[PDB]
Amino acid sequence: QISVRGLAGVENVTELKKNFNRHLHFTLVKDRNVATPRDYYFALAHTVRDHLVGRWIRTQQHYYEKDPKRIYYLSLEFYMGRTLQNTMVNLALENACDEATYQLGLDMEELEEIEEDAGLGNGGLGRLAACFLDSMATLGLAAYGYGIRYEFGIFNQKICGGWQMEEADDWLRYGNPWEKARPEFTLPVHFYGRVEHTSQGAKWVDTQVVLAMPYDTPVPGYRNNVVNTMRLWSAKAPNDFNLGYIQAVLDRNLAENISRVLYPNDNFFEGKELRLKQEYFVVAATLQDIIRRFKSSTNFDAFPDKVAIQLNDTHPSLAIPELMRVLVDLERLDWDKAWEVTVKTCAYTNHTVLPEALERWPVHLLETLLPRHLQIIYEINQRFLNRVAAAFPGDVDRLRRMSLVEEGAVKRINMAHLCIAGSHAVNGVARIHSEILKKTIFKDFYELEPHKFQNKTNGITPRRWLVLCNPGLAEIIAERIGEEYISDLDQLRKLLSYVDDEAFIRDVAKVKQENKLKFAAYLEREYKVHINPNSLFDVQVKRIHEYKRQLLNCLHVITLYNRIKKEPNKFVVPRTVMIGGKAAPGYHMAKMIIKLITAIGDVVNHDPVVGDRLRVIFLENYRVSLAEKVIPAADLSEQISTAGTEASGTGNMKFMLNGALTIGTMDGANVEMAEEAGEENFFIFGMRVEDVDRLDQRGYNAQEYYDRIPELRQIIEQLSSGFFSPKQPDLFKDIVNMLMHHDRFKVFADYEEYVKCQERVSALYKNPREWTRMVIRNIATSGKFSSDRTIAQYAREIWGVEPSRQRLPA
Amino acid sequence: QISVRGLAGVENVTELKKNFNRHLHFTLVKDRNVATPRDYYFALAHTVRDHLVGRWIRTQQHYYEKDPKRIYYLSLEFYMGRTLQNTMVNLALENACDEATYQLGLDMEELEEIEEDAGLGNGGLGRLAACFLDSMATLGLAAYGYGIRYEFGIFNQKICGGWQMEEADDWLRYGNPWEKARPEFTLPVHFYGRVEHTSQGAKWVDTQVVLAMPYDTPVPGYRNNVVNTMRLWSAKAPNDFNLGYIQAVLDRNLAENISRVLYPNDNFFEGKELRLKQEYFVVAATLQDIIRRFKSSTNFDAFPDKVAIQLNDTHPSLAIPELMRVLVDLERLDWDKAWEVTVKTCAYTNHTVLPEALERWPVHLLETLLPRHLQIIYEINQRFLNRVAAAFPGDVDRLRRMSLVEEGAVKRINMAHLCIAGSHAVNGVARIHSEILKKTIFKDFYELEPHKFQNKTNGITPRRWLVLCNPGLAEIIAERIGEEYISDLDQLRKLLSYVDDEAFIRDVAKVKQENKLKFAAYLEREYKVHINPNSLFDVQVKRIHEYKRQLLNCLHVITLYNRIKKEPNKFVVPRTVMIGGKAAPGYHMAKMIIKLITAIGDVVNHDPVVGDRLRVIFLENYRVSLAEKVIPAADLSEQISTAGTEASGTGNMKFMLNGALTIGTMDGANVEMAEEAGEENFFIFGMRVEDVDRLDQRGYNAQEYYDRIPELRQIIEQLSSGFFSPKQPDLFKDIVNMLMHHDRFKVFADYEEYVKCQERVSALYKNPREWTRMVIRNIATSGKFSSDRTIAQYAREIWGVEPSRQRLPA
Ligand SMILES: Cc1ccc(-c2nnc([C@@H]3O[C@H](CO)[C@@H](O)[C@H](O)[C@H]3O)[nH]2)cc1
Ligand SMILES: Cc1ccc(-c2nnc([C@@H]3O[C@H](CO)[C@@H](O)[C@H](O)[C@H]3O)[nH]2)cc1
Ligand SMILES: *Cc1c(COP(=O)(O)O)cnc(C)c1O
Ligand SMILES: *Cc1c(COP(=O)(O)O)cnc(C)c1O
Repeated sequence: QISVRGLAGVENVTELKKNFNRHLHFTLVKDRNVATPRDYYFALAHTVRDHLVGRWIRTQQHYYEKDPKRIYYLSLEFYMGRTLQNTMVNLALENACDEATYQLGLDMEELEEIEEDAGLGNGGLGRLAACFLDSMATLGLAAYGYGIRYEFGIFNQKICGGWQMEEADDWLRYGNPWEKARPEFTLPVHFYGRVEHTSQGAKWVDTQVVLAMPYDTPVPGYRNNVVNTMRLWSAKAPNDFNLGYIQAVLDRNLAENISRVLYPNDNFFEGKELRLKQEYFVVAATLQDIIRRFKSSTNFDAFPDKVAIQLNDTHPSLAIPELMRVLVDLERLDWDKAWEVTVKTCAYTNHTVLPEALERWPVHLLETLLPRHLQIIYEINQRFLNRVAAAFPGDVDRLRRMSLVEEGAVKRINMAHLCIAGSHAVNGVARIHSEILKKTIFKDFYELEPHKFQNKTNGITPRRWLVLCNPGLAEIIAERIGEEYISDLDQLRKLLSYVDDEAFIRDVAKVKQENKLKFAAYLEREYKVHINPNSLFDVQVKRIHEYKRQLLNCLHVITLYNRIKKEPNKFVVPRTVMIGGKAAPGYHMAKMIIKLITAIGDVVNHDPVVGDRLRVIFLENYRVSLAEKVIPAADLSEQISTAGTEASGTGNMKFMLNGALTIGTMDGANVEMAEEAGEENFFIFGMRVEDVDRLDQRGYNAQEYYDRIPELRQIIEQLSSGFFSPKQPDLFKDIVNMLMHHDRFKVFADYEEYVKCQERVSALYKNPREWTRMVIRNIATSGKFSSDRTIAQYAREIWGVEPSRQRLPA
Repeated sequence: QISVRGLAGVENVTELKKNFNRHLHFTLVKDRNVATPRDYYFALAHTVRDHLVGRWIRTQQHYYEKDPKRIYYLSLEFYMGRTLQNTMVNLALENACDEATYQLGLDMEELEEIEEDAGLGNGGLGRLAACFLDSMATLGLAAYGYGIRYEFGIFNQKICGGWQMEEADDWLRYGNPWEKARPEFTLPVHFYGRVEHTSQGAKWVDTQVVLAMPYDTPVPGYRNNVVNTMRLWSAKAPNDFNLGYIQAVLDRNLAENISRVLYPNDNFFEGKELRLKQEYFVVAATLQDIIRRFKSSTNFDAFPDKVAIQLNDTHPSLAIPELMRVLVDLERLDWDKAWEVTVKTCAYTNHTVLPEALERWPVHLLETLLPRHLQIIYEINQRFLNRVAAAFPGDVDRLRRMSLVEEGAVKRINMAHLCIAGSHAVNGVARIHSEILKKTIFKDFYELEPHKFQNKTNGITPRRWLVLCNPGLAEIIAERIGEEYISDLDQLRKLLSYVDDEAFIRDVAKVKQENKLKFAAYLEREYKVHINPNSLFDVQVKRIHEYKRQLLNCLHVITLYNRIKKEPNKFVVPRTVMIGGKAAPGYHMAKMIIKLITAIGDVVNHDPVVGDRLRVIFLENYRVSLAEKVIPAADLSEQISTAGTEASGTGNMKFMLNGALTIGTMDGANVEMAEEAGEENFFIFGMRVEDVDRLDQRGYNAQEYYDRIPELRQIIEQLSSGFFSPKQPDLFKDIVNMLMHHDRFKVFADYEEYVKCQERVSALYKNPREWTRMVIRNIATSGKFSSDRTIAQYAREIWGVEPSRQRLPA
């Protein structure tokens, strides 16, 4: 069909067809007369999986022989989404499979919709790890992703009566064909116990043992025959566990609960024991695997030459004292030498400055669960603070501020401080964020060790986020500039020479229009909702949080509604406003925001005077597979966090690559996106970080904005009075109270500038040709935001390895 | 190599080799350089499994087209053991696989030892169900075995300091290649709730739902291309289960615990709620499956013509009121018509008369868990007792005795009475047992409905229990009489014409000798124990219970030891006494018996005066795979239960087929074995059932035997005084106290006759030729004890279907 999807050679199509029939018979144990679409999906998945196997074995053999430096990316979250299409894309099998399935009387697109997302993450941090794995494989790095195989990933969201309800995501119910259990490489992990001091060192004894069983998932690079591994650990009880008899066997669940469920908080710290166990479990199993592989190449001097460990935020921070434990207590290295090895091996990436997100563990939890680790952390702290004292003599407040141990009501360990002390590099995830780290939260550490601090601006993989989800756009681009841009996204700059080309302008607009029709159709089929495909598709999809300011969007929507009601017969550019995202189950304000959005829709969508000039839709169960559908369909990307709060953002980048214009604040990577595209090609509004600081210094008073802006006052009066909740007039009181008296994110402060900027958006949308030309300028300058660029920078500047675009032999 | 193992054709061997290599690469994702024996086992298992698939699909298609009467065998236990060799035997692939693996440089016998037993049973009842499945497939019956897929089967037994310790049997750790999950056929099962009475019938509402997910295992018949199904249900929570958030997901274990673990009691009733849930779970899921299949052929008149349900003891007895519930409450049949259908569909097999084994459920448990079922049971009881009253007017004690409801401190439902009332046939499992049922425990029911009561003497499958475990014996038999006896065991009678053939006599003795050498070698390798292969191998393997009288064996062993110590320089026939079996974890006396056996061994095995004339070995972790090793090696089979207590026995039959002579009481099937072989060819001793009754009538006084038998007094004094436990002199006080004052099984009463009979055994063993001739007379008359004979009788006399030995097309 289309060029970028690869060849459909007769030999290949014939072989795919016979292997499909083989799997259906021998693997699935079905005949064609009772097979369902799900059986057909599994037969295709097994057929494609067979093509990974040789490449996977050969890749891992190659690393064993060549013994390159290995990169270990430790994360509690890997938000992978679906695997079938991605695998076909990376192996150049998409057109062949399309042809094979077509000849068997099947629609491959229909079979793709059957696959469950692997939802082992909350949002941006989890999805970054997934893009990173794809880029590391594409760049030929000997890289391993290590995490937890949660039985239940991020919950499925249902909306009932306008409220979020949660259902367990039983993603493994039908089996996962992509993973391979490796019970033979099961490893013990220790908990509780006590420390004994002998003649020759400390000993951690009387521990409870939990087994870590690995499951391996292949990670194919783009057309280079490299297949790397993601290893996810599952918790198992030992067979003598608790060993009346029946109860002892039933109580195995206590141990196995460690890997049962993903904590569903985004940018929030919940200090529960089960979470700490998850964090140690992944670290302790992973480090034994790392050391085993290193010894199977005694002299730990060379450890940092053969191993890099990248900590995805502080969640795997226990890697630092665990590595020290192993080197000191088990390998009998002296402390100073062990510490040198540890620092040179470990690197830390920070993803947030929100105080409520930072991990600060109560000492009493660590004392009980991980008594030897607490001792090591204390020793690290004392040696570190001795260095601070020598560098800044007499500065006793600096000593208190920089300590790993926080004093107070309850004593806590600051895990970010631990990571900085024990890592040779510390990075933020966008230039403004990395600057914020050095100026504010980590200022003291930057002054002590300036060389540690780096920036690595985030990116997204153009395989999943262009070729897979938007083949139409990929195709019209390839027609002009060839296919090389898929693994070298900077080549999109060549498209600037087509900004005045009438044919290209038409094709870009046509692709968007087709994406919008397809999405409007998806809406009707799967959710019985009617939308106008000629309206401007105004989209804010991301987790629900106060800092992301879905509420500011809500205020604009009500403003548009009120302006229509005021002048019904005046023309306005029609909009479909789509907002989606999950709220953490315990986050009350986030749950109220969802209810407000559906409540606004109930009024707006049924007002006859509005007609189809304004629709407000809440997109249910936002997840990676839904992102792949809605992002190609969007016209306007809402990236409206308070300046200084969104560390980078990555949805922003996905929208830019897929032909939406952006309305946003100068926050996170939005700053760098506007710099790349030109500020004239971006809808920038609102306070900058410096303006937020100024307001905080004199004191934010929301009442002032209410008093001076009549359109804003009207909205608050509607909310308070029950306009959007007739049967429960006080339903939104908590929201109004927050906005008026304790809004940490200054929603009212950016309201006027936001509304004005939205008017400029609508004015440009009325001129299709100039809108499309601005889109082309965005797509053309999106190259910097490839995760291939990001990973090349980590490789060269942190890990000390050179990427390679060279193919392994098939 | 040997004839009965089938052909090793060049084409077949070539194809097996390439499929082995394919699975190793594509299925296991290994290369030969890092593969272990376990990987090789799995590659072979997948290769053999592929050969089942076509036959399985075609068999099930055939039943759909022909629509024969279907047989549903419901059991809480299926003790399957290993599957690889059995599958090769039944498909005629053993020699070909042996050759294929040999050419790849592998020893197939070594790979077979890697497979885990599927231990989903306790002992004889569970293993009967497994033999029955094999026979039903071999006889071409459209039969389905339905049970529970326990995550943990019967515990692994370790002996530590002479005591039993239990370890969980994590049999699924490495995967089960033989099962196929069928998540698409998941069905709901209801618990708790309450009954609502409407205008049109009762309604069971406000229930908790647990899902039943089926896993299907193929059951191949012997060389007939029939592959039937065993469907085992696994418990899953619904996705809105309990749906703060984290705890709700963790609490899914409450529902999933239903299928977690097999209750490890043999011939004992433990009235716990979890057990009742297991019993209802299997019944409720199974019956929906049965009805679905029946409707996919409205008129339930024909239900009993298309369906037979066989209840394996009372464990699945809730099938009776569940079928009534479905027909009355959901299909809206009138009561009388529903009852007619139910009675004609259901049949009940009793396996025990021990009072402590009979299921009598507290009414309060049923009231809470299964309130509609309790109502139906009450209604059944009232209608039944109205019939009893009409047949036996004025006999009010009969009404109390026959009631399904037992009055007392706690009200209970007698499940055996429920099964008799609701079944058209009731059978025992050996002639003497079936007579006991009619004379004692079920006398009142026999008087009301004599036509219901039948006998079906148990049997064992000669595939597993001769061809698989004793290929040497199978081969020398086949040389004389051909191969047809493997599916028509009565042909072994032809061997009587060889009882004076010197060549056959020599070959039978040689095969036994080779089996003994191989077992003696296994002992040394896996357990570091030294045994003399020229000694008489005296074996008692079976679950540990008072009624099986391992204690009587112990008394004989100590008698032999004491006689040697008394006259050290007198010749005695050397013996190796082997006792093995598991004790239920809560059964204190059974645990003490194990300790006594190991304690006797500690003394006897280390006395220099004894030398190698007497060894006592406790065989650890007795299970199906160990039975397959020890039974072919035995010379003497100990079948010494108190007359009237062992309903049938099936180990007895296994020993007879494999060339051991039997020392036993006239109990269970021992009676019929002696009748078949001739009493002169059996070592019969002890009280008959009538003698036990006589003793009970005048009162069993153990002191009398102690006073009159000096050899017995000496043993009791040794036990009491600490001879067998020097550091803990009173260790065996509970055992001595039981023997002297409350022995329900009359160990002392049979002691003298037992010792005398053992002397006759030893005298015959001194004459190898006559010993072997008696063995040939046993093997030759073992045909009746094929489970093919048993199943043909169930088919004709209970289920109303004709067996077929005709092959389906390959
Ligand atoms: C439990 C927990 C889960 C997630 C997080 C978390 N902290 N920052 C993020 C997000 O990380 C993305 C990738 O760099 C960023 O693009 C985004 O700006 C962050 O808010 N997530 C923090 C705690
Ligand atoms: C929980 C439970 C488990 C097993 C039993 C049970 N009742 N009889 C048996 C045994 O069933 C075999 C097969 O017919 C018989 O050969 C044997 O004689 C019985 O003791 N097991 C009873 C309860
Ligand atoms: C990219 C992505 C995110 C991150 O979106 P932001 O707007 O950067 O918060 C979250 N969830 C999903 C499913 C994504 O694909
Ligand atoms: C046959 C068998 C039994 C039954 O033995 P009995 O002597 O009849 O009690 C028990 N366990 C196993 C493993 C068996 O193979």
